[PDB]
Amino acid sequence: TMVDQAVMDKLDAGFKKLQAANECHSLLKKHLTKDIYDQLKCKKTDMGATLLDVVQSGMENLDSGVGIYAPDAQAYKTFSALFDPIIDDYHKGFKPTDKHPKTDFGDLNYFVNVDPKNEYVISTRVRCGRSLQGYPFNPMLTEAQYKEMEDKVKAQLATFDGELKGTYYPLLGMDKATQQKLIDDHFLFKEGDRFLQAANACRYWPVGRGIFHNDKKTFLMWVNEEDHLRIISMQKGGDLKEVYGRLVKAVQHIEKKIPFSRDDRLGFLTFCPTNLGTTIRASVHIKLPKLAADRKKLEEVAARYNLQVRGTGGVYDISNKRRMGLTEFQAVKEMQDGILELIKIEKSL
Repeated sequence: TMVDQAVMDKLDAGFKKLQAANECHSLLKKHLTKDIYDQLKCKKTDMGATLLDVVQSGMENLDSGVGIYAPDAQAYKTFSALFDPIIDDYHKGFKPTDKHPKTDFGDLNYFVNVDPKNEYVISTRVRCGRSLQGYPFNPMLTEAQYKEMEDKVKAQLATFDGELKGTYYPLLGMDKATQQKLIDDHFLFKEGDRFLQAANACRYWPVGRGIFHNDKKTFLMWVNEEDHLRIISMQKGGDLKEVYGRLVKAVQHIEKKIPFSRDDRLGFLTFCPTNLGTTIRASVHIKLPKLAADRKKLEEVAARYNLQVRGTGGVYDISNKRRMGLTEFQAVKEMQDGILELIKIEKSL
């Protein structure tokens, strides 16, 4: 029972503002009805998060797309009357009684090099995210938790095997020449914009924040950016088998000693409700000169595999749209199958 009336007064003011804002089209404004507001405004999670710790960013930033964040893992349940319709809306059909499948990275030998002669795919990447069991998310973390959590992660990164071993760089104390190198690599992150700041998601900066890469720079992690961990495997060319296998290996090593926050209904729990489920985004940068000239066909084929196409002479970033309701294996399989099909069509034009 949230009993802090000064919190409730800020919520009331924020709700009135939301209601009065006719230009606002956030999912928060859409789905925080008076009935739901009144049901949730007096609730709190065990780690002490209130409704304000969920909604404050969308109340301050009326131009938010979604406008809510999870302050801890429990908030998805405590405030399910708001999270559930927003999840349904954003993920395009994931109802309150729907359930995300159990994790399955699947058969790593299903995956192939989708472009063995290096004719199309410039690079391949697979990214996932995790929250660590026992810790709140960015809106509630204290400086001491950021530190203690970073220590715990660093210790596991230090025991990676030969394929994954590398260098951890704290943001605290980072020199200018190192920062520029990491910028050149596209490996640096920095403090978040107004949407994150209003969520109290960059507090105690840069305590607990850091970057890891393996020696060959085919594996990258961010510690305490928008989730506890962001884990990315990448390389030039089209060897999805190698990229995905490296990601699965790394996650398994971390998890040996650090449990993750996973929910039976929603999958892996994240700070932003847009990144639930598998958390996986598999992508290729690919050059398809002939399909470039028939964008309608490129989009039609992509859509059959639930892939998204974004332009960057026919260079595209092609990535999986789906996060909820499928396994990690399925997600990466549909990417593989869709890129193989696009390449077959390109060759046929």
